[PDB]
Amino acid sequence: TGHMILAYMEDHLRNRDRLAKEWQALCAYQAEPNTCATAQGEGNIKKNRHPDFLPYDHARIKLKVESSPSRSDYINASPIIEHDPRMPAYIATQGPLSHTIADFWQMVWESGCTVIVMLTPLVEDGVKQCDRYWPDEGASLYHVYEVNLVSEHIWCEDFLVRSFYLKNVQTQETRTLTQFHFLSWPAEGTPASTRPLLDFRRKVNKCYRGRSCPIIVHCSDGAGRTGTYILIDMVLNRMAKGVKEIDIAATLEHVRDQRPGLVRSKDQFEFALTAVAEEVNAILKAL
Repeated sequence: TGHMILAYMEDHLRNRDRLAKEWQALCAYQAEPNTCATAQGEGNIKKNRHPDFLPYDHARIKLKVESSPSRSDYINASPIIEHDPRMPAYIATQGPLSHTIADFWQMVWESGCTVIVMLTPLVEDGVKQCDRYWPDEGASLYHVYEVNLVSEHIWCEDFLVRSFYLKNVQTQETRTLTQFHFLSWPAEGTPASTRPLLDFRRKVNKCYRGRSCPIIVHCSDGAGRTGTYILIDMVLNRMAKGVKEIDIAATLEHVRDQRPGLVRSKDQFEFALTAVAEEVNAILKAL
């Protein structure tokens, strides 16, 4: 029953001492292993937006060195899996820097990715969160990846959708890609409703995802909002398959085994649980 599981989450949400104790336990959570030595190496420091938010050595996206303009494998990006391969995978990554824009697109190309989730505005009260990695109009060429803005649909003030035609100009292969851009999510504190994000999520998940390809999810540090989104999606997707592991804190633990520090605040943790419960509610009210 969803009525049973929804009753559980609502009790969980009202229980602020349980919340505080889960979060405390999560602040002390440490993966094994947890080394980020390659990311911290001297060549790579300039390629990270935030020094505290890095991929683990055991779980990082490796660019194909021969295809890289700088001949490096490094991008601040982490694969996030389940053990089952039939389940939805992600790449959690930082918002591209000006000098990592060609790295980002090489990652998009080699991963197979047809969906990008962007969770930040480019600038948040005067603080730059992300560099623009897409053309505002027409086409832009980043190394060998020609990105063509086909369509922009503003659905509301909370979110819009860009559709792109992507060409590898070397091989002449083509791909369609959709960027889902959420505009209204602050880096500190949460959105006052979970509604618009959940509507946004329904549009993301109905999009053509590719043949077993990751969704790329990013914000600024690729940890705070990125993690909170991936947590909500992961919990809800598991529920839909009727998976028996229904524990949000343990699910967050599974995400932090793969990229460190995801979900940055207790507010984001509590928002995630509120969003999961609002979606379950919504599904039932439609039945």
